[PDB]
Amino acid sequence: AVIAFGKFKLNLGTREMFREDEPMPLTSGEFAVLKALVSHPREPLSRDKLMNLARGREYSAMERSIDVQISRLRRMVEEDPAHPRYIQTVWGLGYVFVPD
Repeated sequence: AVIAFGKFKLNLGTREMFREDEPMPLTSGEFAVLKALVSHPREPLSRDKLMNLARGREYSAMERSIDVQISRLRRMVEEDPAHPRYIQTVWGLGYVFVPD
């Protein structure tokens, strides 16, 4: 129901997210990208696959370029974006959500 990783708790249904229980906002583009990643734990997703999975009934997949959304999301959930733990890169493939 609520995805939990690190100090985060994410509710895919309501789009509510918390950092150590303090409410944090997810723009449509961040949410669309985070949801795709989080709902496919350990499945590396190409940028194309991400873009396709991010599409919703609202303006989201077209908000920003995948890499930038990824960069933005890493700034929000990683202790060190340069060495991400949750939103990782799979060389020659794309990106992957690693749970825990």
